[PDB]
Amino acid sequence: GSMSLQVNLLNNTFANPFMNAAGVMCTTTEELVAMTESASGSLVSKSCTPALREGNPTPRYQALPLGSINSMGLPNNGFDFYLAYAAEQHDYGKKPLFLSMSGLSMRENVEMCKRLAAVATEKGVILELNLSVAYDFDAMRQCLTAVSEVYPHSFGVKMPPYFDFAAFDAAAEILNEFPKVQFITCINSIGNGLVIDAETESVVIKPKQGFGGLGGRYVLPTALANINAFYRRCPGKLIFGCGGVYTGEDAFLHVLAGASMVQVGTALQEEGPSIFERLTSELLGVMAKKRYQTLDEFRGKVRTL
Amino acid sequence: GSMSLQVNLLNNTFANPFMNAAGVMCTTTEELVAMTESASGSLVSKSCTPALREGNPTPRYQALPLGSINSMGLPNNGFDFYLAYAAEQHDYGKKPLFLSMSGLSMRENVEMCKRLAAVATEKGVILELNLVAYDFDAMRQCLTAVSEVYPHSFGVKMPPYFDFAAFDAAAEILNEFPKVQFITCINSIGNGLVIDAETESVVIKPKQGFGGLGGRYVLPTALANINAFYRRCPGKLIFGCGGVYTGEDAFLHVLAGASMVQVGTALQEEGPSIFERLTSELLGVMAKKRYQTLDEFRGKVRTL
Ligand SMILES: Cc1cc2nc3c(=O)[nH]c(=O)nc-3n(C[C@H](O)[C@H](O)[C@H](O)COP(=O)(O)O)c2cc1C
Ligand SMILES: Cc1cc2nc3c(=O)[nH]c(=O)nc-3n(C[C@H](O)[C@H](O)[C@H](O)COP(=O)(O)O)c2cc1C
Repeated sequence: GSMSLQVNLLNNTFANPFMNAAGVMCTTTEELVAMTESASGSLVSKSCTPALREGNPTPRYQALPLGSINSMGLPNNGFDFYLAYAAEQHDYGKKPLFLSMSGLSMRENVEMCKRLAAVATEKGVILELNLSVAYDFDAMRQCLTAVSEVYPHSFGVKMPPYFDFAAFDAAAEILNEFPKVQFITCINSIGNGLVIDAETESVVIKPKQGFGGLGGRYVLPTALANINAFYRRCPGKLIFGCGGVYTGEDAFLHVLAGASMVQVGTALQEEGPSIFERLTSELLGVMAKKRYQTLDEFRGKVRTL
Repeated sequence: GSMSLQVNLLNNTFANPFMNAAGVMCTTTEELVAMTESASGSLVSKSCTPALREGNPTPRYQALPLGSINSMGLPNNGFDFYLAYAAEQHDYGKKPLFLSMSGLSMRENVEMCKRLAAVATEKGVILELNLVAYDFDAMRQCLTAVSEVYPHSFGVKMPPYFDFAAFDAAAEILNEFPKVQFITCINSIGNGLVIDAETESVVIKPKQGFGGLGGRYVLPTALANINAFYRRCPGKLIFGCGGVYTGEDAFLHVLAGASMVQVGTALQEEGPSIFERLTSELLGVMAKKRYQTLDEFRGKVRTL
């Protein structure tokens, strides 16, 4: 039987649902080019601030048997750099491009969005706004109101994980007020875990006394929960999954929970962009064994008891 | 060299830091007896409500490669039952006893505490109050209400927090209450969703498959919370809970700041015999590292 990983959304066609997670292998020109050349369906640029940032002292990332911990500190080449990539360099013939934005204040987001507008219009780059801010529902509302007010396009929002239905309801209520928010990416890292190495009797990253965001196998059930929670509560919007994807089977779970696109962080950091060839092959293999032809056939169809 | 896992706190001596996590293998008389007969340093009774509760429909617990997911729904024998165990049955000669309380309202906790007071005085049972803790005003009000009617030290079981603003706010509140002498970190990571790829379904019945996560999933979160409160509440002790399967895991809890170490998922899967293994393993770890007592490394995790 004929089978396809194609995704159609945001006025774009994607060969497959896979892309990098913001922050992973998408900071430099070489990384952005490598992502574009890869088998991924899309890519997103490193979350940017108005000016270049060095980020936190090293070590600031550690791979772990069950995932990763990091406190990168937003090291990035600055907004001008990513805007120029989107405007002059990216080959839109190959795949669509998302640009991740993480201003350190409302003002910074407003000023960057005003400049992004023209490039989105002319080239088709799509904004993923990083709110992970989102544990303060008032700050989240203010951020979104400001961006919505000045940015004349649809966009998406990258969310931190929530852990109770009251939070899911409060966040969904806010997101649903903004028609321009067309996708929601669930999730950013599980915040402020602490990895201790028994051998060294020490933490494993330098910033913040060793506290850092968790990714990888640790976060998969939390990611699936958030994907599904917002899938249910925001029926007018698309959900992008992010968290714990190492295999085609993991990706299948994201889609079953409601994901349209599937982002890959920790596993990509460890394996490099060749991972996308493996993931597409594996996801097709999973669909073959389960007798599915397209993603629409099972997206959001997780069975409850 | 002579080693010791002894812990001394709240006017009690504990043979070792290990105990069950509230909710795991401590609902029935049979379970409470088995925990008392085990090699554990202590035990805590199932979180209780004023009256018995049947809990949520089954399946409501599932063991997983990396831990567990559950939505039990507070199935418990009711406060009178656990009070009677504490008052009339428990052999305090064997080990100290904690009683976990989880009223569904502030008034319920107040009324239970008024009655617990006399038994705490007479027999020495220690309250672990299951916290409402994502709402700091509510938490302060609850602790005020309980403190007013309960003339003893007690501890609080906390959900995990995920940022320093929350660690700071929670710590500030707990520090307002001198009667709160220990903080247990952590309860489950809330409302995860496990999906079985084979069945294309969730694995528990209540709440559309959403449930609390325990086990390997939660260890770095538990360590973070243990250490965050260890640092911010220097006048209190911290009890660790989350992701303990081995003596090495316990070693990490203690390095982060834990005095007692609670075992949930791993105990559910292995039974009370786990405590013999854990005491043996922790002593092995300590011998390899040349530590004789837990005081020598409690809270001493090195930062970079
Ligand atoms: C080294 C590193 C850098 C990251 N940078 C960003 C970032 O700039 N913006 C962002 O929204 N998320 C960032 N994240 C979070 C990832 O996008 C992703 O949400 C998280 O790692 C969970 O996915 P995973 O389990 O596939 O790693 C970063 C994660 C890592 C490990
Ligand atoms: C089946 C089950 C029942 C539980 N019941 C309670 C409870 O009644 N009160 C409570 O404070 N925590 C309860 N918990 C949470 C545990 O006490 C513990 O905080 C959590 O499982 C993390 O520890 P672990 O990683 O060792 O499982 C329960 C956990 C499980 C799996």
